[PDB]
Amino acid sequence: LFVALYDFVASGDNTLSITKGEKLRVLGYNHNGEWCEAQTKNGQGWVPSNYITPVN
Amino acid sequence: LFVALYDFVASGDNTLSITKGEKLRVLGYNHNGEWCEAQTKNGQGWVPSNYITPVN
Repeated sequence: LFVALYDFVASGDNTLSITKGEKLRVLGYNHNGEWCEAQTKNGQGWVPSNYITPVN
Repeated sequence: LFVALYDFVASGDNTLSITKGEKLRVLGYNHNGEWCEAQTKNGQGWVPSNYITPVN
């Protein structure tokens, strides 16, 4: 699993909204490593790389 | 709860060892905010502030 460290409000680039301490599962990156495609109990989308942690 | 983002090997200052993705409970800080006094399934001690996350 992965957990959210900060809140992210979805803007453009079909992003996803995420709240702190949230459980998400990472499916892959974007190349330069700046965005992750994730799934939560709410859906699937791009979230910033430094907002989540591979720990947990 | 709190979760560990990186591994910390206990040195001096009666620190505690912690592994990534670990669950710990914070009891208080040290003042300048650089160290946290925590408890895990292994014990209790000082760990660096930026090594853990209040999320989870």
